[PDB]
Amino acid sequence: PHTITLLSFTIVSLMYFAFTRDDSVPEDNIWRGILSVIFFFLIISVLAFPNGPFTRPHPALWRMVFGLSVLYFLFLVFLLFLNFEQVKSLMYWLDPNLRYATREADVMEYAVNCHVITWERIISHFDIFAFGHFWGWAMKALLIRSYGLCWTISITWELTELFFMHLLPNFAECWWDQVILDILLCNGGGIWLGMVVCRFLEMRTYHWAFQRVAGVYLFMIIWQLTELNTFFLKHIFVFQASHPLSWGRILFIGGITAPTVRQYYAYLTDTQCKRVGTQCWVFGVIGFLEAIVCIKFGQDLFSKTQILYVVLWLLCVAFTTFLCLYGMIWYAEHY
Amino acid sequence: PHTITLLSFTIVSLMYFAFTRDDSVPEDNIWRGILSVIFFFLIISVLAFPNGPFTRPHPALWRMVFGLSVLYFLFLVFLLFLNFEQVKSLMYWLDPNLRYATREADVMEYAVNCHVITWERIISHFDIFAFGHFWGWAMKALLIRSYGLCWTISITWELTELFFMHLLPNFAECWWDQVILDILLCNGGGIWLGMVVCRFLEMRTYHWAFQRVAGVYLFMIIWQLTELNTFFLKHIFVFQASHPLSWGRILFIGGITAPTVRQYYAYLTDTQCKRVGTQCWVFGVIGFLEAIVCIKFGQDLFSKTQILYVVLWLLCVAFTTFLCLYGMIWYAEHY
Ligand SMILES: [Ca+2]
Ligand SMILES: [Ca+2]
Repeated sequence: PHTITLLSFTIVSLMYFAFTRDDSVPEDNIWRGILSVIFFFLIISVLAFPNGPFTRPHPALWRMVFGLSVLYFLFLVFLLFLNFEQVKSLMYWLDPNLRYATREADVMEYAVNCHVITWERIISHFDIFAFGHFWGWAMKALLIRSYGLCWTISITWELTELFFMHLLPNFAECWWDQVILDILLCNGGGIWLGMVVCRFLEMRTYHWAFQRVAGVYLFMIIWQLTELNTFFLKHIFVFQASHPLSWGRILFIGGITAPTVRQYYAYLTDTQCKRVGTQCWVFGVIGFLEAIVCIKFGQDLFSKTQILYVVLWLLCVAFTTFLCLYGMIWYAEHY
Repeated sequence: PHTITLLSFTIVSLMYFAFTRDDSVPEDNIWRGILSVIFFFLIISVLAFPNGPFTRPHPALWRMVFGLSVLYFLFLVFLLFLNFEQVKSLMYWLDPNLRYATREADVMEYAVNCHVITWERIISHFDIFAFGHFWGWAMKALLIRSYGLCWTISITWELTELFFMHLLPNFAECWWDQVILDILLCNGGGIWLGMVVCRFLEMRTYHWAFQRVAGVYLFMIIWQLTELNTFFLKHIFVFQASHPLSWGRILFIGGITAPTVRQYYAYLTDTQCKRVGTQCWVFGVIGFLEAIVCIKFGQDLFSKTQILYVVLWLLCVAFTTFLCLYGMIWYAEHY
């Protein structure tokens, strides 16, 4: 009796908490209502939603994940209709402290004269972005499960930062920062650790090696767009990278992406079951809607964009993806 | 390409309507956002939700129905947390005209001296409730598909009105009204027409003829509770039986009940597939939550209720259900 026990105990707890508590404070009432709606939507998701491609930890968890994905998609569909003032008011209601917050890029100097080696600057890098790079790349290596594709994405993200450096003037990094730290160390160790963990724990290791020439390219484009919507949202709706919104969205996207990459790999070379399911389309639409919301609400960064780089980073990502695919095919063929 | 065409055209229409329109009026923005969230939730429902027991008209329609059911269930879960002032404010926002509306039972006289036969009163019955009885019972005969069970419910509803006459003093009807019109004509013709339609259109005809002694009783209890929540809601949150809320909820409940009765009949005597699915549990929880919301927000009708009738109409419904079951079993056995 799964549904019988799951939809009769929670209902009793719901009616108990509804009757026993007070109802004077209106905003607290609205917050409790939102929390209960989210909880019961997760329950309905566990009850009636497709299982998905993963069944190891629990088949029910990847139904709560689909429910969260649908909730975020509908939240973006809603947020697409408000104006800037209403979205800012909603942000202030979520956290009042966001009322007093300045952009990390409005008043700050990046890519300063970079020849110095004094320890005053080097040790002050592990604050936020180094932790983010390292452990986020461990998570991404768990999602991707490859040394080739992970390193390709790590190399492509630096090109993306370089090309989109005229909109958000914080992607500007010292040349001895991108190549040394962000690539060789801060991400290299992260990929190494993520793959060592993926091998220790009994997981698989995808290969990605026709239709793959364009499939992997579309995958790379969606990946870069989703990794860029983070900074777009952080810059349009002002807040910091430490506010719970930023890393909350990061962890949520990692969770939603864990089954999406598997479904896309299944639709890719398996010579078997294909026609990628719903979760992949929902994730693609989530990425597209985040991009659309950024383009709509910002309208000031993209006012000064250049179409000489938006259509050139595409070609650079395409060349990087083709070279990575050929290198992986050669490594698999000769070894 | 079902999802490919369904989730790429609607997204383009969404972004077009979002960018092209204005955003000055805040309440209109919130209303458009709610409408778009409902529409895209119906799309997600068509994409990923179980088919159900019906497949004749279209298997997708009974996914939009499940989506609407989940939406109403979550709406009740939310409404359970607000206070009376917030619910009344939400009602006023849905329709401002509800600000000036009086109860049809606060100032009105029912069950007056009933011996007169002058045509002044007889012809003035087909206003709202006669139409409701007749065509609602056509719909109920389409949902139930039986002369025995439909007549049993039609006879049990008069007992329910008689027993719950001390809370809402509008159930009081002339004895020559209930027996003659509401039973023999206003519902009799409705059941006859509904069954003639169910035979004309190529449908089935359930039988309902152990575990059925209690199953049909629970079905009858849920049916009466759902038919009574209508008047409870109409009396607690003041409005009329002609306001779009009343008949909108009636049609919605009919739609949600169309597959629920089939799933319950399947779990009942078929000697085959059993373990009634999710839709039946969702409908039962919807009925229970409507009852709980009425009990919470009213708290004035039920303050003067009598536990000598709430535990007696149960026994009367049980006796009526047992007698109907025995009569149907005898009619099937000897004929
Ligand atoms: Ca970098
Ligand atoms: Ca009646």
